[PDB]
Amino acid sequence: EYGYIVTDQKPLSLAAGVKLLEILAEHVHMSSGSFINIAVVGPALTFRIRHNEQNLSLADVTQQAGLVKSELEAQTGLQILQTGVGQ
Amino acid sequence: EYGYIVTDQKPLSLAAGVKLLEILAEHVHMSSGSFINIAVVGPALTFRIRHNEQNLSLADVTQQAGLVKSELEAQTGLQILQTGVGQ
Ligand SMILES: [Ca+2]
Repeated sequence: EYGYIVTDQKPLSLAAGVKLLEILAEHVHMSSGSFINIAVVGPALTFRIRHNEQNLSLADVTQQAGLVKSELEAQTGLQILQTGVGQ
Repeated sequence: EYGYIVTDQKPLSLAAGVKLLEILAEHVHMSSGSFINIAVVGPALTFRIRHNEQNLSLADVTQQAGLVKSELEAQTGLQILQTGVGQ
């Protein structure tokens, strides 16, 4: 499984994808360095999460990305079209 | 916002789509009639959720869909490739 965020960017830059992860990390109180297997592919950011004490899951992180969607958009200048988990 | 389930069937049939919703409903102990605004679009099923006695959310229902993906697949023959929330 991997997490993803689909944006309106064609294509999404690597820098912007990492900024999304920085904001998300701050909200889930973890190091942005706990996001692994990162790539941007077309308009999408994909990632996994490293083992952690907190037991934070991909589910948890994508739910969180919905909770703070407005903040993610405001701080990055992009639009988030989908957030989910792929197989 | 809407919830979605992306399959490996293009076009996804409406009947197959709502069969996914029935299995999902059984799993989360909600009536499938609480899934509203339903459409199939390409390989995807999209929906929203009405007031329900269980007070359940889109992130929660789509996370659960991810959890029971092998059941959804065993019962329908579809593969579930993504689950998430869109705008
Ligand atoms: Ca928006």
